Amino acid sequence: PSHVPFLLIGGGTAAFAAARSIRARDPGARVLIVSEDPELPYMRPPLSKELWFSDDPNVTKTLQFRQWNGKERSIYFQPPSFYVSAQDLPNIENGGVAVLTGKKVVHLDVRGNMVKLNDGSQITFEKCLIATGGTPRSLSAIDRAGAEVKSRTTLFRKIGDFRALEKISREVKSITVIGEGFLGSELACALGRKSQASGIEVIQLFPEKGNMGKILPQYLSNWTMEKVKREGVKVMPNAIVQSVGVSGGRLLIKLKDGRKVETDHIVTAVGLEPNVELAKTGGLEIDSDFGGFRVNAELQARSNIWVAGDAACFYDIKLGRRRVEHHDHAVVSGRLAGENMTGAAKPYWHQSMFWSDLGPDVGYEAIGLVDSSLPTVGVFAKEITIPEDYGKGVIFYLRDKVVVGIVLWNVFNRMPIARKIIKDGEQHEDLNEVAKLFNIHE
Amino acid sequence: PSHVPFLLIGGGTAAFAAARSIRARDPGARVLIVSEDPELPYMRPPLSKELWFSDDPNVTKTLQFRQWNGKERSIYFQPPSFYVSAQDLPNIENGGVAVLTGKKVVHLDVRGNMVKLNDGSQITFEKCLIATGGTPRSLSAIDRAGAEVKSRTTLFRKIGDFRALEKISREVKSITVIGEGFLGSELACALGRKSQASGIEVIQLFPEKGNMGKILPQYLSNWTMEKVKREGVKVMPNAIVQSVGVSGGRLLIKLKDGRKVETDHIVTAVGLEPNVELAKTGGLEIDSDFGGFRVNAELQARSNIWVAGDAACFYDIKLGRRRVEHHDHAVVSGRLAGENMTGAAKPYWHQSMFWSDLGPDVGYEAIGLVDSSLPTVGVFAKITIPPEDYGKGVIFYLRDKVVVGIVLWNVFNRMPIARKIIKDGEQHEDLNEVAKLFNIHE
Ligand SMILES: Cc1cc2nc3c(=O)[nH]c(=O)nc-3n(C[C@H](O)[C@H](O)[C@H](O)COP(=O)(O)OP(=O)(O)OC[C@H]3O[C@@H](n4cnc5c(N)ncnc54)[C@H](O)[C@@H]3O)c2cc1C
Ligand SMILES: Cc1cc2nc3c(=O)[nH]c(=O)nc-3n(C[C@H](O)[C@H](O)[C@H](O)COP(=O)(O)OP(=O)(O)OC[C@H]3O[C@@H](n4cnc5c(N)ncnc54)[C@H](O)[C@@H]3O)c2cc1C
Ligand SMILES: NC(=O)c1ccc[n+]([C@@H]2O[C@H](COP(=O)([O-])OP(=O)(O)OC[C@H]3O[C@@H](n4cnc5c(N)ncnc54)[C@H](O)[C@@H]3O)[C@@H](O)[C@H]2O)c1
Ligand SMILES: NC(=O)c1ccc[n+]([C@@H]2O[C@H](COP(=O)([O-])OP(=O)(O)OC[C@H]3O[C@@H](n4cnc5c(N)ncnc54)[C@H](O)[C@@H]3O)[C@@H](O)[C@H]2O)c1
Repeated sequence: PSHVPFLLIGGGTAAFAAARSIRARDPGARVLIVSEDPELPYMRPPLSKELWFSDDPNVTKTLQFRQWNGKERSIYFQPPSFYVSAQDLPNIENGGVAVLTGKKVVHLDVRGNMVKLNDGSQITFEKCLIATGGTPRSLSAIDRAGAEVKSRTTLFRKIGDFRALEKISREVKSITVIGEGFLGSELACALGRKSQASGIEVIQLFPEKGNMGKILPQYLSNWTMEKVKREGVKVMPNAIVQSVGVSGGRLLIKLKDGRKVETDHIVTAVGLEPNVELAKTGGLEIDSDFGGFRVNAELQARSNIWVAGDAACFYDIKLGRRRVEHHDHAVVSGRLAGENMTGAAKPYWHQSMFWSDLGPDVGYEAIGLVDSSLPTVGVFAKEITIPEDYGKGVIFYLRDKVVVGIVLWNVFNRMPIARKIIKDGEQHEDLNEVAKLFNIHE
Repeated sequence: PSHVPFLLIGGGTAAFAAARSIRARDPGARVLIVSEDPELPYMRPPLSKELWFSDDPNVTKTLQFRQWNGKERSIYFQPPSFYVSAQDLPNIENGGVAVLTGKKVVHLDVRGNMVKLNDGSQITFEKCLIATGGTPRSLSAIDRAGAEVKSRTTLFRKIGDFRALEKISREVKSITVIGEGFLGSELACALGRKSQASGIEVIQLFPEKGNMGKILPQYLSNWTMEKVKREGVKVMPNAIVQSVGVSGGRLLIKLKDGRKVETDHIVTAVGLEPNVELAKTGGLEIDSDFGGFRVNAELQARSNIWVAGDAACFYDIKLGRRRVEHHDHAVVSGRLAGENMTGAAKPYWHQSMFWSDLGPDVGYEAIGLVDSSLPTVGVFAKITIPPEDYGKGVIFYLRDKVVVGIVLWNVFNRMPIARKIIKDGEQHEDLNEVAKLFNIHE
């Protein structure tokens, strides 16, 4: 591989999305992906959920799962057979898509329209997408302790990290998870379900007051916390860790609080650092407020260079500048980039979204500026709230008395409406009136 | 309904620059400018100084000037005869450039690739440049007093504002200028030279401690202040104006400390608000840190939309994100945009610059990050190293012990060198050594 028309950087969700899009816009286009992950492109959400819930003892080899619709499919976006090899790519008639596993792009000659790989080799391109996502944070209290401790502490983002943990599930008494994040919460709840069978101890802790405390209003944060617990976790909020050593071949955690806890294995879901290493070498701007590559509303950075997924900080003409670490986003932005690389010139209009599930009694969808820092208004059946019990409802997020963000709590398929509301952006006088549009079944 | 290939918005310096550039890159291109000023495109720095120094009582009609090498020319970038009419433009063989005077562009349909004028009419375009510069600030203490006072208070940035003032020069005792910086000082010194003939009073005041105190180190700010004075101006630093009323048909100004001053006419040079009114309607981002339209290093905002001059906040790959209100910049950025509209894809590399002249004993050039807030090092003729008197030298501006900005104080033609230094951006160990590269002596 020496020169390719369409180069995508990163073997991830956004990259695939873009590639499918490009191919549809110019059939017989020639798209090369470049993944440092030696794994072919695959979706992540199952790792935190579906794979765990599976009734199959081959699950962790097949990596198939069963869908919300009921049907069964693989986490790979495609079987190896759809893709082609790099050697074949410039030659195979009517184009194709190559993925090139386990090579990192390490330098970006923007002006030369070219890149150097970690193996020294060089590819010149016509249009390029950066889709490098991010890489999870380590905790600095883990960074400080020695490899007698990091031997039994993992991070979670890839299949490797899953299989490893799924195994560790069937090998210890106690697994301790840190973070109020979706990942921390989503995982704890995966293990609470193993706890019901394997009788294993599961503990989530985090220095904040409740689960998802950063995206949900503090009341709902709590309610949720309870639901997690019941799912089967010992949830310890306000856990500002001190340090971690060993106590007879068993990890021990001290905290300013003064309490302390023994366990076997740790997982840290404490955010994600976007992968921006290519910026310096390319002469590309970073958004210092939000992190990640700075791009415009069309996801463009420079004449031939676009950015997408968790790596991309973009102007949302509607909601303003932001950056989004979520699946559906990475798909949208990917698809979008792909259009714009084929001359679409479309800005980010169709909004993206996300979901989470924490035991069967918490499943929600959401969209736009979802942030507990902002003033919210929750509306349920049977900083303001209307109609003890919050099992089903909808929550609004406001800037200047306009709905900038919506959460649909245990309400499903009503996304299209939420979209229309966010989009119209009226200054709704009566939110109770709006809430009826989401047939809450009050 | 009508349509032009290359549309430029604003009848200014940047717009012209771009148009000349475009025409050279695609001869027989068809470029339409759109000025809300009814005046054809013209350069401004003469109003500040060259036209006042002229030995002619027709000066203010011809608008010719005879500087700064000795040759004679007009402030219009060119004679009406080079440009063409709009009607002719789509038809005239081998293109041409039309200016369309006294129409404002008031709406921007980015997606539709079109604009509405204030007269309701509509132009669709293929590529567009925004070149709207800015509009000078009023003082809020003037805003509060009534049209008795505002009748005799101007702020000036256009020929209209010059002719008016040049007249007022030969009609009163006292003219009071307010503004610590460029235009403030540059005007005061125009009037000190009339003071030597017309025997008129001239007074500059401003709440800061010295002239140009924001771009020069505070010692040199002072030294400069003195030089102004001798030019013939009563300089009152720390003015801190309180309010303005009349005292027997003569304007009177009170100040926080307690002091007060009578005068006939006021001019306010207190900064410039960039013209961004098209952003909301177009869905274009504003840089809130620096002000103005946010663009990338290629001056591009969206697929077919570029920005330039004082309006444009851009990524300088070398020096970072910034925005610049200066002539040579507006020319560069204009030229550059024009290249990128014809597919150049060049980022902002060749640095831009500026100069100022405050009486014959202060004439300087400068480049890059010139800002007294930053640490500086001055080096003069025989931190600071003068081998009391600062008549000739060079001043360095530092971030992380790298030269990010340079001022050449009474040193001429040595710009190319300064460029090389800024550009190489070494961590120069001995600045005295660097200072020799500019032959301070002779
Ligand atoms: C366990 C889990 C559960 C999740 N659940 C949800 C959910 O329920 N809902 C939701 O909305 N979102 C969820 N997400 C988030 C979603 O998976 C991400 O937003 C998405 O994967 C990001 O895709 P991307 O293409 O931007 O980056 P990534 O998926 O990170 O792909 C980037 C790829 O590029 C590689 N790469 C990095 N640098 C280079 C380089 N220089 N050269 C070549 N390759 C490079 C990376 O190693 C990686 O292989 C979840 C994520 C995880 C991990
Ligand atoms: C008196 C004076 C002296 C100066 N001296 C110096 C100097 O000595 N050295 C130096 O480096 N710099 C100097 N400058 C700065 C320099 O002249 C300006 O920075 C430069 O002219 C800006 O060019 P521009 O093309 O960005 O905008 P402008 O020259 O402001 O041109 C834009 C114009 O286009 C029109 N316009 C605005 N909005 C719209 C719209 N919506 N639709 C249609 N038309 C519109 C308006 O007439 C507007 O003023 C001086 C400026 C002035 C005023
Ligand atoms: N959409 C989903 O349902 C879903 C599910 C799983 C993962 N993900 C994504 O995968 C990525 C990894 O997930 P994550 O859990 O890191 O998301 P997250 O970003 O919610 O992580 C938890 C949050 O805790 C904060 N934090 C920082 N330091 C901390 C500390 N020392 N202790 C406790 N909290 C700290 C971080 O701001 C972080 O945002 C994220 O981008 C997330 O968006 C999404
Ligand atoms: N290169 C040149 O020599 C030259 C000459 C003429 C004009 N210009 C450009 O045209 C514009 C006009 O010049 P200018 O002197 O007005 O700009 P300027 O910003 O240099 O001068 C005004 C300064 O006064 C201060 N100020 C702001 N608001 C104030 C207030 N309410 N009260 C008191 N002080 C206040 C600020 O420091 C501001 O920078 C500028 O953008 C300038 O860069 C440049």
